[PDB]
Amino acid sequence: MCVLTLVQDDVKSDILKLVLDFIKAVVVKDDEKVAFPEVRHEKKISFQYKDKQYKELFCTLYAIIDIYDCYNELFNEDEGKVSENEEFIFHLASDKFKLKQLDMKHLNDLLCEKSYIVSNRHASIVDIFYFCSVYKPLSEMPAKERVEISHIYRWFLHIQETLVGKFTTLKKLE
Amino acid sequence: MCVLTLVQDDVKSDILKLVLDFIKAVVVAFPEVRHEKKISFQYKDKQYKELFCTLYAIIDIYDCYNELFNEDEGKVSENEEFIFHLASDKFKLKQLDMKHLNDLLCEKSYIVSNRHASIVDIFYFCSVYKPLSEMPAKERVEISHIYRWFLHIQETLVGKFTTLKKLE
Repeated sequence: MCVLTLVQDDVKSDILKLVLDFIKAVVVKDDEKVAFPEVRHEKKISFQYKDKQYKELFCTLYAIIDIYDCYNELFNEDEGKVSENEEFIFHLASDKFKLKQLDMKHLNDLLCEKSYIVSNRHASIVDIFYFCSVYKPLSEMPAKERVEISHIYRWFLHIQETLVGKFTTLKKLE
Repeated sequence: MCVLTLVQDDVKSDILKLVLDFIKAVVVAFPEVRHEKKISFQYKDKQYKELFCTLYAIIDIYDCYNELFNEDEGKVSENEEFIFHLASDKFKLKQLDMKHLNDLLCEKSYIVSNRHASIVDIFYFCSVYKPLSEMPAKERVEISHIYRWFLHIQETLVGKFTTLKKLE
C-alpha cells in the first residue's frame, strides 16, 4: 500500500527518515489517523505509493512532500524563502552531501546569529539536509575541535531534540 | 485538470516547455499551457507550485524519469548533479563554466549522456540561450562546440511548447 525502501548508513536515507519525523512533529501532529509509510531497509531508494513507484532520493522526496501537503512548511513559503531553501539543498546534493572545512566555517558563522540555516521561524528542508550530512563528521569530532564549531553544535542538538522521532535511526549524540 | 501555467521570459519556464517538447520527441494527452506571473500546475485535484514540484509531477505522469535521467546508463546521479549545481547558481554560468562546457562537448554529443539528450541538456540549453543570443560572431566561434551542441538540441527538441526563437 505505502512502502518506502531505504538503505542503512546512507545520508540520503537518513534525510527521508527525518522528513517523516518532521512531518509527524510539525505538519500532522497529534492526529493519530494519518497513515505513514512502512519503512524497509534494502539496497536502493524506492517508494511505492498506490500504483505508482518513485525512485531515488529526489523523486521520492517530491512524492512525499506531495502526499503530506507539506511544501509550505518545508520550503518556508510563508517567509518567501522557497528559492533560498532550494539553493541550499541543491548545492548540497551537488557536492555529493559532503562539507569541506571551509563550509563548516561558513556554516558555523551563519549559525551564530541564526537558529536555523535559512528560516527565521522554524526548521526547514535545509536543516534536515545538513543535519544528516554533518552527522558523521560531528560524531567523530574530538572535543578540542568541537568548540571551534560551537554554533553548529548548538544548532545540531536542537534539531536532534526537536525533530528526531520514530523513523530516525541514527544514535543520539552527547 | 492538466493546465500548466508558465511565465514569459523566464529561464525556468523555458525548461518546462522544453521538457514537454522532449517528451513528444523522445518518449512518444498534453496540458493546456497558459502564461501568467507564476509557475503552477493543475493536475487532477492537485496544484503544484514552481519548477521542481511541477517538473517532478510531469516526470511522474509521463513516466519519463528513465529517459530524462539516463537510468539506462546509470547516470541518474550524474544528471541530478548537473541540474542541481546549475539551479543552485541561479541558472547563470561563469565564463570558466563556458570554457569547461565548450571543452566537455568537443568529445561528447550531449553534456552527460552518451546516447540522447537528458534533463541536463534541457536545463543548460535554456540557461545559455541569452548569452549565445547576444554573442558577437567571433566569440561564438570561441565556443564552437557549445554552438554545435546548441543547434543540435534546437533541431531535435524544439517544438510546439517552446516559445524561444531559433538562432541561425
